[PDB]
Amino acid sequence: VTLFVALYDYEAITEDDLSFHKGEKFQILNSSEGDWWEARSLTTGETGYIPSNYVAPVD
Repeated sequence: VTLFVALYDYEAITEDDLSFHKGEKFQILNSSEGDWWEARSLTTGETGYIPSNYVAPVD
């Protein structure tokens, strides 16, 4: 799949969110018309929701 990269730091708002650091990489697990996607971090291996505007596709 296409991997994604964090444009900014994100501190979890909800208990289901993934926290992450700028530059962190992600597999995107689910991505709807959400403001929120669900992803898994490649640095911590943690899973949870992220803001879809905080990430960009890696190429």
